[PDB]
Amino acid sequence: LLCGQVQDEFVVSPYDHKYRIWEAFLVVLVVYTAWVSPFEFGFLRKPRPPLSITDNIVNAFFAIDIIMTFFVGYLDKSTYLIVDDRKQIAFKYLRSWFLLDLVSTIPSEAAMRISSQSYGLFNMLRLWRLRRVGALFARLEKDRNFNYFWVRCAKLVCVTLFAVHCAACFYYLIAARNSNPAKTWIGANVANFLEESLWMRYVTSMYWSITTLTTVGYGDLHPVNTKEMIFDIFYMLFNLGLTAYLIGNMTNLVVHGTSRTRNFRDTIQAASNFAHRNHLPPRLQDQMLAHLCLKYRTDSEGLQQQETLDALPKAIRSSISHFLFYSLMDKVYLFRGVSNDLLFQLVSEMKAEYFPPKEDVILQNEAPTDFYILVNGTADLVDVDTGTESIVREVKAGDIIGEIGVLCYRPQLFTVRTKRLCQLLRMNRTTFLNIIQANVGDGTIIMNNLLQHLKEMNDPVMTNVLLEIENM
Amino acid sequence: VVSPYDHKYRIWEAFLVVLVVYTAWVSPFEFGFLRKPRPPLSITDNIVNAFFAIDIIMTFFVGYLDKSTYLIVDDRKQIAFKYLRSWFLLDLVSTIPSEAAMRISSQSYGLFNMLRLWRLRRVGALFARLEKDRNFNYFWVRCAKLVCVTLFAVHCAACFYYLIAARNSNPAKTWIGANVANFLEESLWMRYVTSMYWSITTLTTVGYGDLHPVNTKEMIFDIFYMLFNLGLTAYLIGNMTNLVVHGTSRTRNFRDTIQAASNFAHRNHLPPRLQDQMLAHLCLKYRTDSEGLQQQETLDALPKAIRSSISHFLFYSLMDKVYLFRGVSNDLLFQLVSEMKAEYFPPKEDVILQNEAPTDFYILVNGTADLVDVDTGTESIVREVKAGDIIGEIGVLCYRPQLFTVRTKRLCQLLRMNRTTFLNIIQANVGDGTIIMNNLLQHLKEMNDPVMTNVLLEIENM
Amino acid sequence: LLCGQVQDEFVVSPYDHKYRIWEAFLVVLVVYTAWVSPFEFGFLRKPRPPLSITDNIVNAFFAIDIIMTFFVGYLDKSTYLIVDDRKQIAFKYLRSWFLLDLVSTIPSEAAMRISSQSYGLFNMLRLWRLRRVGALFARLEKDRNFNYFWVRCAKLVCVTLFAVHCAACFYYLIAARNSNPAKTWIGANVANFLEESLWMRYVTSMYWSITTLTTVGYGDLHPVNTKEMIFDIFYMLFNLGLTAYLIGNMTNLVVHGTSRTRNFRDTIQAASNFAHRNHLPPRLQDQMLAHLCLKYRTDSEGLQQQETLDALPKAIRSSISHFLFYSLMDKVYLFRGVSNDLLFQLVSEMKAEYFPPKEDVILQNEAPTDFYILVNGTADLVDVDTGTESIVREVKAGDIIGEIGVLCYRPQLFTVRTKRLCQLLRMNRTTFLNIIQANVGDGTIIMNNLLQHLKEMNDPVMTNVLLEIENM
Amino acid sequence: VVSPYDHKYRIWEAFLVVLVVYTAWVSPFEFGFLRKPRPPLSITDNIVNAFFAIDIIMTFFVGYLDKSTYLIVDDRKQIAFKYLRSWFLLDLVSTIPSEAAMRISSQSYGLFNMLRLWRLRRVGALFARLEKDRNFNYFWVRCAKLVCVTLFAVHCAACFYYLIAARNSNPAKTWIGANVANFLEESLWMRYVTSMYWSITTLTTVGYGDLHPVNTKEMIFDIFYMLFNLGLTAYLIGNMTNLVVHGTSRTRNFRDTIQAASNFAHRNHLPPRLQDQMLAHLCLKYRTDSEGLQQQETLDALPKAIRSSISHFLFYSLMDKVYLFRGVSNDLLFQLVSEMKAEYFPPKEDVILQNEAPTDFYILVNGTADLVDVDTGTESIVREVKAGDIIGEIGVLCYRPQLFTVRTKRLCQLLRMNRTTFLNIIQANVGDGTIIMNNLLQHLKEMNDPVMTNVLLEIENM
Ligand SMILES: [K+]
Ligand SMILES: [K+]
Ligand SMILES: [K+]
Repeated sequence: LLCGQVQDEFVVSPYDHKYRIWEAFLVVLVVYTAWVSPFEFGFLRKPRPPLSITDNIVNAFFAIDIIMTFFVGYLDKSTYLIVDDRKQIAFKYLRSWFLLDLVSTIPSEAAMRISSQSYGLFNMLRLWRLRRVGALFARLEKDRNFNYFWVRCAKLVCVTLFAVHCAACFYYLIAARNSNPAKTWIGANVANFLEESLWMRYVTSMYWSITTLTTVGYGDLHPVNTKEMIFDIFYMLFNLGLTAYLIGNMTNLVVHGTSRTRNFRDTIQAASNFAHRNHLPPRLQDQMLAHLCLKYRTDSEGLQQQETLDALPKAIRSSISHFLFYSLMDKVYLFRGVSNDLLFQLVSEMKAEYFPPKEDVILQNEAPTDFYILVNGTADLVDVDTGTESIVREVKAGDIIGEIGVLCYRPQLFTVRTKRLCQLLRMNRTTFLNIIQANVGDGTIIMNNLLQHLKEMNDPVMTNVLLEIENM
Repeated sequence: VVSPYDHKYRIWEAFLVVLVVYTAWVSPFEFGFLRKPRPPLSITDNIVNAFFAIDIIMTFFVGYLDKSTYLIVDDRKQIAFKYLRSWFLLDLVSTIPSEAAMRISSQSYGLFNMLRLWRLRRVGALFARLEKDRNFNYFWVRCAKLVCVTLFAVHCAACFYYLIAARNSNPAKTWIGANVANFLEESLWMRYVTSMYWSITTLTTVGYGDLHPVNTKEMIFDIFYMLFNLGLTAYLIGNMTNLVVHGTSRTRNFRDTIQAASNFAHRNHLPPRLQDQMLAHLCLKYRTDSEGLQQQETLDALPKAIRSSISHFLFYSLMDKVYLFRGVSNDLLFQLVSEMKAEYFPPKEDVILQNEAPTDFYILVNGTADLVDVDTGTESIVREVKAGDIIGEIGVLCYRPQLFTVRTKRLCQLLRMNRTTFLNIIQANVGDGTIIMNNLLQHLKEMNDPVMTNVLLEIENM
Repeated sequence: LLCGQVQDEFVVSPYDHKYRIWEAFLVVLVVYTAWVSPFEFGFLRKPRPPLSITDNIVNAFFAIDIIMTFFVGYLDKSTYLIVDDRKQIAFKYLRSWFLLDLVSTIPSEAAMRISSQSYGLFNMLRLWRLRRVGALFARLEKDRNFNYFWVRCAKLVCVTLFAVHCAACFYYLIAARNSNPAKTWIGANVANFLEESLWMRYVTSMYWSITTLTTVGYGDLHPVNTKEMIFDIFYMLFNLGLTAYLIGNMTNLVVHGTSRTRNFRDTIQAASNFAHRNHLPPRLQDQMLAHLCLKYRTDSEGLQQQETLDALPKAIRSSISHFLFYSLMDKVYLFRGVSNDLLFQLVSEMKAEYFPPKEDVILQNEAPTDFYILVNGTADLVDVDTGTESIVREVKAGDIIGEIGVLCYRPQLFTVRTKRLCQLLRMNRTTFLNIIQANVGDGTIIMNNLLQHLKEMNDPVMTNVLLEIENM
Repeated sequence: VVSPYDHKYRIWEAFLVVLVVYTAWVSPFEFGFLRKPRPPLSITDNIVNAFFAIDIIMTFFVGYLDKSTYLIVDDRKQIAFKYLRSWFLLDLVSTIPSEAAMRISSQSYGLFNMLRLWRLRRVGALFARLEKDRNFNYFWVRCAKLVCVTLFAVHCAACFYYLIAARNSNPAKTWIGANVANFLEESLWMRYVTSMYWSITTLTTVGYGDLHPVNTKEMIFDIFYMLFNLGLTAYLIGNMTNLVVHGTSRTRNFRDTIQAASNFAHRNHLPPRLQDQMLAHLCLKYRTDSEGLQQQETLDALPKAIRSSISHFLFYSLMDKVYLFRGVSNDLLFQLVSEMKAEYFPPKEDVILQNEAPTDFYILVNGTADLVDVDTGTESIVREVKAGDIIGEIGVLCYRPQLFTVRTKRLCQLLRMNRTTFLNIIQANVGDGTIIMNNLLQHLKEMNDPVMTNVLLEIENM
């Protein structure tokens, strides 16, 4: 019960802290300009002081960014190194985006000087600064410290808010830039717009955009002339896909999060209900559920370890195995006095594994393929040669399992049952023979083996007698 | 001192849940539609506050479970000094009677009454507990939680929107003032119904057209309300999709399993005499729920040792009743029962053919079978075999083609043990082989059926 | 290319035909009454001739069904047999549903005779006949001949249509049963209802119900008084969940249908793009994609066969194996002259398998565990003992593979490579020894083996020479 | 006779696609808004009809692919007798000019012009072909097909609804007559725009309120229209959900793989010196797309024989350039290259440590590495090793602790050969061991680095 509950539960680097803390500051300005540019494009025809001053400030900041970005190295994809070549940095920045960044920094006063018909379509050029938020969202998605669900939710919220704002600004622009204002969507409802506060018109247009996007459609503020009808047709066509995309993303976030818990939940629910019904055992039913809980943990760790390995080079896997098991392997009785390099080679190919309690790692009278070594827990040696399952000896962490059968090429002697959650490490017979063959120190192993057979009475002696007869 | 899980405390929590629901409904209503204590309701508010005061004084005497506690921590400190440091002040400010707050200030009625919403932690904890239960489905309580939060959102939005309408001078030029002439001179029931109708119309994205925002404050509120509505609707649709996907997998799995089996049968061009039988067996396996496939899907995941004990416990009383195993041993029977395979057979099917090669002998557990013998086109019934009886054992022990065809009558569950495995086990324990042989010999005493068998064997028995 | 395209591409039984063709006929009457009862409950207060006559006819038909169902046996869940016991049939029908079926058959004239205030709520009792459509849908879902997608779509369509009809009838009933008709949802729009055609009122109410369900909400025909507001509140509250359920079902039908296409699609897309890029081979890249196509077919069939088997009793699996392989194994050279029963026992435990072309079923110098037999295709015998991969002999369908190593308990002789899609069947060494031990016919096998060693020159002879000294 | 896949025929089909789109747009428009041939458009209709007549007379000369055909069937019969028996009559009735149908009857203009919609089989076949392509995504063409059918449904509904409005006497008391005073006395453009606006408003479930059905015919049509709309919206949402689910699995897989690796590293309490390296390796392997993980995910699924030939072809020119293998053999090199493991290393890392146990020697394929030697805290660069060169071979062949630390400069791909495997391979072919040894000995002639090694080995070489 307790276990089951637990289971359920002067250039600069592009990575400097002083540069990352400043690049992220430009996201605030990107948000500000993304809000301002459609509002200025729709509701304003001439630069007003309280907005023009801030626009000039932001343009100066982005010009500072442009003049600074020439001193920032990048990471080559074919080298994974900082380029640190001012010749290459400039010829990459110019080819990637330099004129687009430049045109998005000219103050609106200069645009008006060129032509008064401008300053509407010129402010929309400042939307080019929206690549920074996309790059930031990509980095956040490819980052571990930030939750995927909240990142996706924030991205969706930003997208829908920007769409609402842009649509509202465009639709109010269509309303205002029209003779006979009484024949417009807002002129047929208020009948006195272009005279009251800008805040009222902004909130009215935003309310219309929100009602149209969420498909509420109250009925006030509806298109009258043909241009508004066409724009609203296209807007609703976009909104259908936008809502479908939002629903799909929400479904995707809702699923695959609790999905991998449900396999465990139902595979244990079947066991629990089968135990509860059909002559419920007193305590055996409690034993089996703990075994299932341990197995679900064992295979997951046995798979995560297998997944993270076999994808790394041998040079680092060998180092990891040496860090984990070389110290423990020094206590192995067979490898006593052998050359030190052979120990390293053996450790580098040990293939650690895990086993649930009451599991038969080796069964009696089987083909000799592998020999095991204990790391954690303990196991009991049993044999059915006498007709009964009686234990012979208990092996603790630090002894070999079934080494007699593999060395002498004969079927195993005793069935090994792990009375506890045991971590083992097994290496094949063919690999052992290959390693021994490409070496000169191998007599010590057989001397240690034969010495060990003497310490056990009459169980190995028959095998020892056979080996002595077979050696001659 | 009392411990959790007690039937005098869980019932008390379940009773406090309905009071929490009452508070969650009432507090926004008094915040929006009410100004004075309104004795029609302040007495009930005081009653609920007294009940929650009883709870807050009672909670000092209840234990809890820590990360590694022994299922209970029954002391004064470490529970009094834990509760006071988590939410004591919030649970105390949210139970002060509204009558007292009037003396402090007369304009804080609704604002102070909205503090009672802190009691929703009870509902949150209940939903969290039901999420990790066994008798209740997971997605079916997730959807209930979504429905509850949707209803709460609708009620809160309606109350806030009517508050915005009422707290504005010149009641005309408002969402309710433009439709209803003088709403302020009408019953509270109809105004509440109208506000709730508007809230539901906005939430379900119907938007009939009546009761729409007029001034800027209502538009500003409604924009955020609609954004929250879109988010909530998307989340609810996702949860419903997950519930549907994970709530009908059994039928799809059965369908695709049967389709794959039929494709396999067709690929090798098996005769229909086999296809019908395998289809019937598979339909029986995937139709009997919690007994047919459950036993296999459970015992398969055991490491041949725990399931051995399971079969020993589940098949010992029936095993000891057979005549073949009378006085063999108390561990040989353990090995025997651990070396059996459980099988099921649909009715009107034969498990043993007459004059077949003797390879298996069965032990009946449930149901009945008829020992059908044929002389010349006559399926004369010899006798009926009941539960807890052995069949087909005389052909495998005494090597000979099978005597009688065993056709099943009802839905039966059989235990099958291989001849080779039984011979290997018997050869390993020769001492019980004599017991088995004499038990078989003494049983062969019925009318003229095995009489020649004893004599024929005695020819080679010297 | 071609292979890849192919891979992508007087009682009666309750099962009598004359009874199934009549029970399905009652579904038409169930649909008719499911349409009529809400319409009669809302739009009609007294039994009109053209509807009362048909209602009496349908009631007579259902009374005939009631009086006939006493002569139909059922299938017991604990027996899976037709009960055929008229004593038990009646005591099951009465306990399950007899009074509910009876009350849903009384003609409406009798209900009016009891009280004129009735005949509204009495017609809604006829909705009890909706269990038949539910049972039919369950049977269709549990049936193979009918597509799951279309059954689910039809069920959803029926549910939503019934909801629309019931809501429309209830809402028109609320409108009509009210004094001062000018203060109703339909009285404020038409202002002359209760006087024009019933068809107009029915279609108007249905149009309102459809507009409310699909969340269009044009604006005409909206609630006015409090009762209509409450009913509409509850109706839209139900509609939200109904639409969520429909969307969830549609998503579930859309996914899991093309899902198991995409694993193959992307696992072959990766291979195709890797072959196209990075020094595309002339024809080797064509060879590997065919191997992947064959493997995707091989493991699928190898899994479907494994899934359908191991779930059936041994008595039928043995019969299937005997039908498939007993005739073929008669040609096996080792089992010539052995007792016939031993052949049956061997056939019962052969565990047939499949292998893609250019696959090594047995590799040289491995532990002797299994020996194989060919069924289809052919394989080539290769050995690296000479330092090169040179074929020695080609084995056709009907010969054993690696039988020398398993019998003599020595490492295998030659690596076996399947030059074509080969179906094999392998059985273990321990099983073979157990089968041989529980028998008396075994000398024939070893004599046949030794005779076979003489037909091959100097390759088995060294092993045969060792065996001659090993036997002594 | 011409065969499919020809660039003079596929282009022709792609050009007919836009004509099919034009017909699909125009035919409902003329059915609804038009009565007479309207020469402003009948000339274009006749042009398109002539083009489709050219196509229908041309299709007698194009082959096809059957179930087991040899990619083409170029005859007169079995293609003429197949096309004439499948859709010849439909493709001929759907190309008769509308001028001819006027003589038959003047009231069948729109009904006969609606028969041109049969040409949508071209778009259907195009979408089916694009579904089973390689350069185009599957869900991204499914969504395009859904968008196209949604647009077609909107257009058809708008045309039908305006036809219903116009074909009714007393134009007032209609959905457009109640809003627009005299719609029949206004331009076709504005009427079409209004009808399309109503159709889009109904489809997106906005329902502003203007242009609503008045009489019973419009209500009856609109009920079925809304039901179809609900079905189409549900299907489109399902398809979009499937696209989203199957379009972002790569990022989730990378995230969960990195999370699992970090959990494994933390569980065993590895030092950071290993955690950073393994995280860098995993990020590099999951970041390099189409070259890093693609090679492993491809070669892993090969049965050790085809991938052997792949490595033989991909690693023979570079292998033959090494000084160690000059005149060794033409099959031993095949075995060696088939017995190599491909590995990748991020820059600024060391693959061989100085004075380590000699166990592997590498062959560089791409990138550069620096042979770093340290005397006393001085990482003096000895020399740079380029692509197609062997490293660390002097320590494994001549058993000795490694001489120089090989630190990588760029992103490199290496081939690793195990000392034990190489020794076993060499021992199997002794005649080439002499060649390998003398090739090694002759190379040992640089300045003072291996001079003592040659002498020291010659001490034991007698
Ligand atoms: K809507
Ligand atoms: K709406
Ligand atoms: K509306």
